Amino acid sequence: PSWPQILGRLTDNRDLARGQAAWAMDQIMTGNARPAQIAAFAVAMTMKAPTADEVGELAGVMLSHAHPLPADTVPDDAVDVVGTGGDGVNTVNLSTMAAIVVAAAGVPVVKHGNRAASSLSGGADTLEALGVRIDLGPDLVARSLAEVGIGFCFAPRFHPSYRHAAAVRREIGVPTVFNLLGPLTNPARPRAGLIGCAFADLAEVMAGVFAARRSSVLVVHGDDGLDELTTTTTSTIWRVAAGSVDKLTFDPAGFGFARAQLDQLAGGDAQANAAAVRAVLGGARGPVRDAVVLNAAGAIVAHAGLSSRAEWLPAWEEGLRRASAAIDTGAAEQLLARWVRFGRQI
Amino acid sequence: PSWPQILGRLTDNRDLARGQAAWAMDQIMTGNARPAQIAAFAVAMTMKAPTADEVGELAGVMLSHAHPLPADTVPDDAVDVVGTGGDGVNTVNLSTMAAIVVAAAGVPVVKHGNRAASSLSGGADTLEALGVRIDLGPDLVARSLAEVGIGFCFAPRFHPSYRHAAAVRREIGVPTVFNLLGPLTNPARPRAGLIGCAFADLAEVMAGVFAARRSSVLVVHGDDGLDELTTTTTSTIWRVAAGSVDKLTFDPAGFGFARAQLDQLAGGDAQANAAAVRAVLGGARGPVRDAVVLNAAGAIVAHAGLSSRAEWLPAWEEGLRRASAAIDTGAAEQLLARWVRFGRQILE
Ligand SMILES: O=P(O)(O)OC[C@H]1O[C@H](OP(=O)(O)OP(=O)(O)O)[C@H](O)[C@@H]1O
Ligand SMILES: O=P(O)(O)OC[C@H]1O[C@H](OP(=O)(O)OP(=O)(O)O)[C@H](O)[C@@H]1O
Ligand SMILES: COc1ccc(C(=O)CC(=O)C(F)(F)F)cc1
Ligand SMILES: COc1ccc(C(=O)CC(=O)C(F)(F)F)cc1
Ligand SMILES: [Mg+2]
Ligand SMILES: [Mg+2]
Ligand SMILES: [Mg+2]
Ligand SMILES: [Mg+2]
Repeated sequence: PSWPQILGRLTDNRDLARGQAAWAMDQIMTGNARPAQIAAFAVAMTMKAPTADEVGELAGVMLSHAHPLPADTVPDDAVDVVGTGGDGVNTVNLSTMAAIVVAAAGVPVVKHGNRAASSLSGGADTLEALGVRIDLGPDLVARSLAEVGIGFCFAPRFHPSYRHAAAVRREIGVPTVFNLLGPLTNPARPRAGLIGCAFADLAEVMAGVFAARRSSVLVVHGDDGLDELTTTTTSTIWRVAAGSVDKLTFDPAGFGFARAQLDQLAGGDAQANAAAVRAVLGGARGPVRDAVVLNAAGAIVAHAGLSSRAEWLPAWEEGLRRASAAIDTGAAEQLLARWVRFGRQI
Repeated sequence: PSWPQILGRLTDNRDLARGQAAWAMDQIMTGNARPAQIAAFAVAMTMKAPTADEVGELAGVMLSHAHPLPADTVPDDAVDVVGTGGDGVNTVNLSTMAAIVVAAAGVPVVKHGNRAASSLSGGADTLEALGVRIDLGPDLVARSLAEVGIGFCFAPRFHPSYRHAAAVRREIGVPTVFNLLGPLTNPARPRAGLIGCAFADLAEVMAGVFAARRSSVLVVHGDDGLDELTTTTTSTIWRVAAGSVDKLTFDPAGFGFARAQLDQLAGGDAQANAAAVRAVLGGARGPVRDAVVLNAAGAIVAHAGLSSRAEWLPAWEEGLRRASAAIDTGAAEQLLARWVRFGRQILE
């Protein structure tokens, strides 16, 4: 294997041979690729159209270099709630808010997240502005999870060897195959998740990667472009369980949700998005609560897919009830306060 | 204009807006593009599939940073004989040999060239092995052209500001749109040329670049992969004249050339390729001479097209006779000797 062979195959629009993506990703993670090579590869793979097998190789090699959490500190039913970002739409931090509501509903949450890449405020930025400790290592993440029912893996802390790819990603700006990797490389490896994909074409690919794992996942793409379950129109959901994928069109109007407009979900800077978290957790009704409740239910539905005691619709109805109740009973607000407390208590 | 905007347009499979390729190239030439940006751009522009307008912006910006030759030192009717390289075939240096023969036939040649990127021996490497000085600046290329009838612009000498692009090219290894730029960027700007393209899909784009310039050019791709007119089979010629392009299949059998095989055109290291130049110019008959003659004729035809009007077949017959005579009179062998002599005079 070599760069000329691999890049030549991609620029020729051919799928890679098994092991080539892994070789490439290992060169990148070991600091052995020149920046030009990283970029050539990220771009060529994007334009060829990565397959699930290739992305699984990239994510899998990327995980082999991640700091793991300690043994037996992640419950087998932990859920993640996270997206690719890059939806260009600059919303309030839907995934982050859903994650808190889900945790407050009794579901263990280990969230992967990062600073904003192109928006004004990303999940980690908002959390930080809320006073949640984002900079914790493996041991303290595990303690957060055990003591608060929620943990945050700050991607730059857990994936230090990814620094070369991350710098190239930043230098080129254009979204690539690398943009898929964050959501696929949660260092705690939870088995469930609600995973948002901004890129209509690549969500099936992400589902394919989850399919090869023992996962229960909803890969979601709003039909308006959100890497979240949207309230402005239908969403496409790739349901992943038992090694297979069930693609479906999801309409929240079936659950009595009013259609929103994108600008009603718009956010601002970190302090502004932190303010929107406090509003929603405090009971404020309206389009943002609706989106949060919708996505939190999505996460609960994925969790339920693990110990599969329920069908699609009933699971949605119970997820929605649990997500609403976690807010209305103050449980989400209480859980955030406890999370901040835990962080201040070292 | 930004990288995110330009790269995002390309990854979306869209042709660029006018001026965007020029912005990227200026970033590249001024030292302002990061290696990662250069490579992303090269690759994205390649996989999207460049247009002549885009490659023309790239080349025009590149030319603007190049060292020019001093004024009124390049003849109105100079020709170039050069290809993209990258045919992966490792032949004897066909362009270099044809350039010598063309000049010996009385056509001023200002040749753009470079070392091997992928071959064992490039044009420049072989010229060096023959004792030709490849490292001259504008003033001396210009003198060489006046006194010998041929001059050689060593790409690295004339395009110093391309060093970031060139380092990226070497690092990534795979052909991109950058591989088209050398031939489109001769710093003497001859208005005619026989330009070889190893990439069948990009030959048309090179042709359209020359057409916008109103150059008289044959852009050629041997149907066997050669960035030269071939003797093993037919060639595709994009004929550039009066600002328009014609695609043609060309068959040398129609002039009485017999089908050669590729390994008959095989070369080796600089010294072996130098020995093959010497053999051809000494009059040795055979497969290498046939290909040198065919290619020299092609450039002579391109050169004749600098005016109007004539047509095709007679111009080829005349080109072929002219190229044959240049050798058999001893003129091509003598020209290389003068060229070598001129280089040796520099020291004084
Ligand atoms: O700047 P962007 O590329 O458009 O992405 C914005 C955020 O979305 C992703 O995380 P996450 O899904 O956790 O954030 P969320 O809470 O805002 O949904 C990503 O890690 C960013 O934090
Ligand atoms: O290493 P490669 O990518 O295969 O390219 C071989 C040669 O072709 C180009 O020049 P030119 O057409 O003058 O050389 P030639 O005399 O060998 O044809 C290039 O500048 C190299 O000298
Ligand atoms: C300083 O070194 C680093 C800087 C940034 C990052 C990331 O940004 C990780 C990331 O996106 C992931 F996809 F989630 F893993 C990692 C290391
Ligand atoms: C060290 O500085 C340099 C080294 C190499 C080169 C080239 O290689 C030029 C080239 O191909 C061109 F496209 F014809 F211009 C340029 C500058
Ligand atoms: Mg999100
Ligand atoms: Mg979002
Ligand atoms: Mg050549
Ligand atoms: Mg050649």
